[PDB]
Amino acid sequence: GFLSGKRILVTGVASKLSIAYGIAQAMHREGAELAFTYQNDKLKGRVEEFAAQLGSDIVLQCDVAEDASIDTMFAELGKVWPKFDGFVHSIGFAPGDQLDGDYVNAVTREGFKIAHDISSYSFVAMAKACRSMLNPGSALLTLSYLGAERAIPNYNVMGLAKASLEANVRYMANAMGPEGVRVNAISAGPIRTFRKMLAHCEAVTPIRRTVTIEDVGNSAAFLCSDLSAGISGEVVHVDGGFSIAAMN
Amino acid sequence: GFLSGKRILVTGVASKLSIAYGIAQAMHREGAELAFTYQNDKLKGRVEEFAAQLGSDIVLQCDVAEDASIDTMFAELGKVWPKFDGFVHSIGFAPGDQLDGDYVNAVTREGFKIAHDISSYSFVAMAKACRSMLNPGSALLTLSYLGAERAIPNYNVMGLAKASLEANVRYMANAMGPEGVRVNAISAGPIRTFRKMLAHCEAVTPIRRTVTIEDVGNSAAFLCSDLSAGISGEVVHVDGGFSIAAMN
Amino acid sequence: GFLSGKRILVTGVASKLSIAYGIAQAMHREGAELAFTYQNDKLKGRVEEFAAQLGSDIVLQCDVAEDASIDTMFAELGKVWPKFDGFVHSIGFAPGDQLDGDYVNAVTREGFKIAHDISSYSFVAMAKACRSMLNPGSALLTLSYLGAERAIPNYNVMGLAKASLEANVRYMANAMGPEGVRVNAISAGPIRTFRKMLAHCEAVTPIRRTVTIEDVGNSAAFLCSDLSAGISGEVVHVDGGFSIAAMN
Amino acid sequence: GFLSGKRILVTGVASKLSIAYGIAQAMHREGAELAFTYQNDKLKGRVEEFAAQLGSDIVLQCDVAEDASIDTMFAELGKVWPKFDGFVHSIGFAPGDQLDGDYVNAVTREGFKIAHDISSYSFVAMAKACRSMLNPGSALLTLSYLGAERAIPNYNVMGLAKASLEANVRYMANAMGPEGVRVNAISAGPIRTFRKMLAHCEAVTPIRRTVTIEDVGNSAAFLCSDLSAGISGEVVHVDGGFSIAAMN
Ligand SMILES: NC(=O)c1ccc[n+]([C@@H]2O[C@H](COP(=O)([O-])OP(=O)(O)OC[C@H]3O[C@@H](n4cnc5c(N)ncnc54)[C@H](O)[C@@H]3O)[C@@H](O)[C@H]2O)c1
Ligand SMILES: NC(=O)c1ccc[n+]([C@@H]2O[C@H](COP(=O)([O-])OP(=O)(O)OC[C@H]3O[C@@H](n4cnc5c(N)ncnc54)[C@H](O)[C@@H]3O)[C@@H](O)[C@H]2O)c1
Ligand SMILES: NC(=O)c1ccc[n+]([C@@H]2O[C@H](COP(=O)([O-])OP(=O)(O)OC[C@H]3O[C@@H](n4cnc5c(N)ncnc54)[C@H](O)[C@@H]3O)[C@@H](O)[C@H]2O)c1
Ligand SMILES: NC(=O)c1ccc[n+]([C@@H]2O[C@H](COP(=O)([O-])OP(=O)(O)OC[C@H]3O[C@@H](n4cnc5c(N)ncnc54)[C@H](O)[C@@H]3O)[C@@H](O)[C@H]2O)c1
Repeated sequence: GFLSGKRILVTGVASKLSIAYGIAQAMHREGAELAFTYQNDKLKGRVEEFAAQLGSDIVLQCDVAEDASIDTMFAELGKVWPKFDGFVHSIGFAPGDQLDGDYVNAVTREGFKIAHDISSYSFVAMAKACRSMLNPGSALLTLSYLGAERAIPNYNVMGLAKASLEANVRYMANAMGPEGVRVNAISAGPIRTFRKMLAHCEAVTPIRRTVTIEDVGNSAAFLCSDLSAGISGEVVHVDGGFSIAAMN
Repeated sequence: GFLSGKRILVTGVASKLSIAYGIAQAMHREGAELAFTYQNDKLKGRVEEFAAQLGSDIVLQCDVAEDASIDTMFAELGKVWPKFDGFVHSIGFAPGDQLDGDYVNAVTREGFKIAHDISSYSFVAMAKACRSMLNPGSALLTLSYLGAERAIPNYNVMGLAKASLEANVRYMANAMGPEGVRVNAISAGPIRTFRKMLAHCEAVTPIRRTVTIEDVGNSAAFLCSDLSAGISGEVVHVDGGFSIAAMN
Repeated sequence: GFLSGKRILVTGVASKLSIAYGIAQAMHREGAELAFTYQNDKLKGRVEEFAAQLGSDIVLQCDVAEDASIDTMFAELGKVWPKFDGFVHSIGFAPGDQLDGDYVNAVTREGFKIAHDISSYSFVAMAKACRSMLNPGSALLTLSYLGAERAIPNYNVMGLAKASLEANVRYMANAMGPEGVRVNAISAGPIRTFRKMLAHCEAVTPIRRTVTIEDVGNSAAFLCSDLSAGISGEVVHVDGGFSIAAMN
Repeated sequence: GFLSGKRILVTGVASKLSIAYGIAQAMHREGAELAFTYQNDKLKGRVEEFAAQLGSDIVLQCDVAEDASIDTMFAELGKVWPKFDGFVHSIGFAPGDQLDGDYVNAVTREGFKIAHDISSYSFVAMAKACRSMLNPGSALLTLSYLGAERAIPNYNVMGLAKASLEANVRYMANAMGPEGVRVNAISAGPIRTFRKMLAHCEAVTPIRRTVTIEDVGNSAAFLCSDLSAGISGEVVHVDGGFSIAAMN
């Protein structure tokens, strides 16, 4: 495929519905050699299976809240992949309490801190830890959501974390571009990984249907291939034109 | 390729350096059946050659300033392609006088009128004329430039025409999305189709080089394939991250 | 008031409901000396009567569709205001059939030409005709609408013209800054100058209410006073936060 | 003045050069009654002396890094202003080493945590602590910078925090609108509160000059007065049009 000859690390695969899962399927399909990570033991075995399917037996543990964990994982990965071509950052989180009800009432210093640390900082923490291992022409990818650009009910602090992550994409792209590395994001429309949210999106979205992990996977597979060589620091909307419409 | 089974019309191919040329090369490479148009006789024979190379002997005349010319061309095209899957709108123009020196002094009512008619209206004029001939899953594509979002010296009225064209993309996408048609644009970085402009871009661009018709072609080939099924109404920047940087 | 010493030309007063009307009162209240224009024989009386109430007796005819009408009006104005400090451009028009139903079917080459000419080109045309009459410290202001950034049902081709207009604001600001002129736009929320539109807006609007011609007028007075000396080429949203919200 | 009747809290006054300082004078000039805060023992004297010159004797300590410090300060304020009409948030900080050199190498998990906490979270933290003390018609204002939208050399992690901050502005506006509170930000151009930066800016800036704390103060006074009743969740650019220009 258009990813033949590329070595790509994929984080965040927690189930067959996970966006990261849809992305690995498509990159594999296009011939990329894959490697996966898992947040903790409770998910290992399970992530080892997905990897076997995509011709990969590279399954490493990594918690992004810890630098030591990130470095340790890239050390292992380094054993089988002294060099590689980028990674898919598909990690997101905020304390349950943070995402419901009035934003100003829900947000807490700690809530803000964790959501920004896990959802935004982990992206450059990861680039930071593997920077000398990336080949020229490598590409990094992360996932955002429209809640970064607009105020969406309940999305609350996760919206500030995503605005931060989107800016992280421009700064990472600007600093890593000179050594042949591109960095972008995909702002996905809602995907079940609410039933109302999804109903709504569907009727108001230009393409008249919510997008899928397959739709996102192909966009990610392309954004991490040399096909998108002229694109860096971009937040591509793969939400069927939802954000560009109004009052449908 | 990822365009096998798609029938795509390509306008604006005026030479081997034309963006439209770079786009046809890539769509052909990916297996799309192509068809070309030419503004006038002075370019026919020449455009008939490019077409033969890309396995196409469908070369039709079409001046977008005339509805009759657009309808007549789609009538011919209809003879060999009763249905097809979209087109690449790679047309741009403004009276020479309009693009140099102070904007407020250069712009003229006529200058404004022509630049907006040829660069922006011709895009939906074309969708309008072939709308019943598009298959489900079709995709339309046009080309814009950063001058639509920011005030660039000398670009003058062409910048208002491109802002118009970018908005045209959202409205066309919003109206045609329900019948399975997506519409997007690619805002390309500067491409020689100045020597200073290009010098500058190159040093300040994240990827440290100006983009190419090949880089744009692959992005266009992807945006017109089902790979980008979840993307509509978007202006993708294929300028190496130039617009997202500042003061490099 | 903060506009004392300021001589500003105001266009587009058609009724006490008119946005240009709320703007003229606001500016008058803050001490500006005003001059008015009226499009034709039908509006002359209404405009003369308002100019009188606002303490003005400069009531000049002007059809921005015509360069000659623009020059003649400014020659008239210059006999009483050899120099003045800017003008409000509150003009808008698209042929009746352009604004209802599917965008691509409603739009036509002529409907497009006129919407852009009247709604966008007329702004810089006026700036051209009076460029040498503006004191440094002058400010030009126009009015746009969210339809310029999102695809809004039925706004159709007016969305494209507004987009062309907002770019005009950027190019005119960049061109005229060196001589002490600022150029901005207010992107106002909908105002009854639909019943459902206004009904939808009010509940999903951050400030929980549609904006009034008093809100737009006060922001207009600000954007044309020395208070906004540091703001130029900006599109200020005065829609109660409507556009920065989503899925409310 | 247009702020008579208004009681506003101003944070971040550190010197006569301070932006919060130009803002306090401007607001004072327009008739606002002010209250001030100072971060620590080192700034208390300077702040007391300015409060005196601006006719105020409410000078309270507050370290936004601490929730308790925020509550205590508002309990102090409430004894003299049971209700007031908003506050200016002009606070910013990132550890010394964060702002120079390559972005990815300079950033660290701690430098990131602190920049976001102090520069972004503190805004809503203050809004939390005093939410019930705001009269309807209140306005909250903060200060951002273009580094939030473009990747700007050396601004590094502060760009991510500002981005998080501007989204905060949107989420706080959407949350507090229903109770009559507006929330906005001024994205100011650079001010000496570098010599080359300022040198570059001035020549490529539309208004041909860097902005002053008087320009930012007048726009601040406006954004916190009833004059801006129709503006909420907006990021107003007060940079002389710098950001809407390119390749100047
Ligand atoms: N589902 C949607 O509607 C949607 C839409 C747009 C964007 N996104 C974004 O896509 C990304 C993936 O989300 P998803 O919908 O696939 O959900 P998901 O639960 O399937 O995947 C997210 C991953 O977060 C990982 N994670 C959490 N904390 C971690 C830590 N401390 N260390 C390492 N890994 C950790 C988990 O292992 C998990 O697999 C997120 O950034 C999310 O914000 C989701
Ligand atoms: N070259 C750059 O630096 C650059 C960068 C970004 C975007 N673009 C855009 O890409 C598009 C293609 O430009 P290009 O650089 O390939 O130049 P080009 O000259 O190679 O192609 C543009 C085409 O305009 C066509 N044209 C003009 N009037 C026409 C009419 N009345 N009817 C039918 N066709 C007509 C010509 O046939 C010509 O081939 C334009 O819209 C341009 O604005 C160019
Ligand atoms: N009403 C709203 O809800 C709303 C919302 C957002 C933006 N706007 C914008 O504000 C501006 C004013 O609109 P309005 O609602 O006050 O409408 P309006 O009908 O009250 O006034 C607009 C004016 O356009 C003038 N005009 C039209 N063609 C002209 C020509 N050829 N020459 C000279 N004058 C001409 C008319 O005399 C008229 O008074 C427009 O640009 C509009 O797009 C209106
Ligand atoms: N100076 C510029 O060119 C410029 C340009 C654009 C935006 N800004 C923004 O304007 C705001 C003001 O910056 P400035 O240039 O006036 O700098 P400044 O040093 O004059 O003032 C900022 C204030 O931050 C306060 N502060 C820091 N940590 C604090 C804490 N933990 N608790 C309480 N107070 C604390 C300090 O007392 C200080 O007075 C910032 O948010 C900055 O990012 C400045």
